Amino acid sequence: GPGMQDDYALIHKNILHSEDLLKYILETSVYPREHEQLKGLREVTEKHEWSMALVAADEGLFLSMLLKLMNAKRTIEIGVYTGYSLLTTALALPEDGKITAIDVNKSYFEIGLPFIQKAGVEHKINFIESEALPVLDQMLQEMKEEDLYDFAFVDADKPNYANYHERLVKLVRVGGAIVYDNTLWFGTVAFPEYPGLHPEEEECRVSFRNLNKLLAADPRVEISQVSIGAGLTICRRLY
Amino acid sequence: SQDDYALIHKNILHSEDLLKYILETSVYPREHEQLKGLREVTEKHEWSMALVAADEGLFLSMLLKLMNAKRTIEIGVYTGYSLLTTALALPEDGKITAIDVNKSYFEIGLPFIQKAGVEHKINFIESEALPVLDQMLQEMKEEDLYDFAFVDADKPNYANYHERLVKLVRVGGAIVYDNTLWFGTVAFPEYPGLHPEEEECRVSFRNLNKLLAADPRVEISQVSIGAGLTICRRLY
Ligand SMILES: Nc1ncnc2c1ncn2[C@@H]1O[C@H](CSCC[C@H](N)C(=O)O)[C@@H](O)[C@H]1O
Ligand SMILES: Nc1ncnc2c1ncn2[C@@H]1O[C@H](CSCC[C@H](N)C(=O)O)[C@@H](O)[C@H]1O
Ligand SMILES: O=Cc1ccc(O)c(O)c1
Ligand SMILES: [Mg+2]
Ligand SMILES: [Mg+2]
Repeated sequence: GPGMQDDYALIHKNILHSEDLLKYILETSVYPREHEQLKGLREVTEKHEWSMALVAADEGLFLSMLLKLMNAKRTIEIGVYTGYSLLTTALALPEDGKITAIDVNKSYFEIGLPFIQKAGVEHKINFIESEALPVLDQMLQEMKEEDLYDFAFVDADKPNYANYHERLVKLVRVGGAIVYDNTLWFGTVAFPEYPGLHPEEEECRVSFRNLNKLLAADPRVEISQVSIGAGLTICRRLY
Repeated sequence: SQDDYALIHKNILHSEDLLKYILETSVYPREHEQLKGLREVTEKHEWSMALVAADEGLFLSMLLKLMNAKRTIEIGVYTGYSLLTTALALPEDGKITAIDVNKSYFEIGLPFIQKAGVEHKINFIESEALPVLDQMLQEMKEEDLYDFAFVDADKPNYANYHERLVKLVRVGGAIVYDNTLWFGTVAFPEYPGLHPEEEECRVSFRNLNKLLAADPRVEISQVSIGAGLTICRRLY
């Protein structure tokens, strides 16, 4: 989508039955706890032409909760867009935390950069403007035990999730977390066939159905599929 | 009894097919065998609704491992699915303080927990948790604080359990409250057609959700998994 919208047939990625329950969750437990600059970044992004790709706000507060409970301090993110999940991660890490951000389109990143600077956490971010898989392939060859990541957030092009997985279970430390966004894909994953989809909407649906089967059978990780936001899967490296 | 209630089987996801997809694809292949046996015996029990969701169970296990929890406390054991999930996730030297008013529910799943080989990690306490939490407030040194707390007992007492647990859990420790979305009924000021006790839990959770969101002693994150849960993290 972004990097390669109204052509989509699916509109609401949140998988809940009630829009009133979703609004309740956001106004009761998210917006009161949402950073001032995360709010400004969100409102601007909701007016962008690819606003559907914006990470869910309740999904953002959850990622921040995981980063602190696991005391993550060196993370990597694949797929930044305007940087809501990047700013969420930067606010969650300690003062000397470091993030390796990767996106093919920096013009999306510069939409949220003013909010990242005014939040005072831009110093933690190393933005790489490139396709992620070439960067991950170099990282694995030059990999030292010292330079392992604690946490990986995958939110870029959807068909490449399985390929990203093979690199990230070597680039993330044992006991580290790998979180994949959109693993429930508008609920269309629960059906072998889903008519009425754009060709790449259907390609992402098939790729997630295959990815969810692969992750559930991968002994290198423990998995946990969480029905929050667009749906996400948490993988924890065992070896 | 169980069929007097109206909210036993109301989903929060938009499809029963989507939930069944999650369980069959990502939960049952990763479910311990003793957790399967405990789950299938409990679904036949008179109070099968109180059993924690299986996708929720894997999620609690993931939290305990990522935060490297070692000493936890559970309030509301029932047959022990969340207890066996916790005891399976902690290191072999991990300890759990399990509290429930009903020892008879616990011994239903005790054979599965003994066959799983994790009974040595659990210290069950047959009592109301609120008198137990108060005695620990006077008896606990700073280095005995818990890393994790799972609240899943009588719902109108969550806010009272919270005041005790924000001082019994370590700084940076986690407190998880189950059913904080109460079958989706918390989204409305009024909700007709509910059992009186169901309506009482619904207004208690609407109060608790606003309480936890304004509690500066913790950071929160409400997660719409299973029946809905809220993760709190102690700040001071
Ligand atoms: N091949 C690729 N490699 C790396 N990033 C890619 C990519 N293809 C697309 N992307 C990027 O992935 C992003 C997906 S939108 C991601 C939203 C963001 N995670 C948030 O929190 O809101 C887009 O910005 C797009 O530029
Ligand atoms: N005041 C109290 N103190 C401690 N436990 C209580 C309590 N009141 C009720 N309970 C117990 O809390 C349990 C709630 S059902 C909890 C289910 C369990 N968490 C699971 O994984 O399935 C019941 O078994 C009930 O006996
Ligand atoms: O590409 C479309 C898209 C749609 C929703 C998302 O959450 C996302 O990351 C991308
Ligand atoms: Mg996404
Ligand atoms: Mg429960």
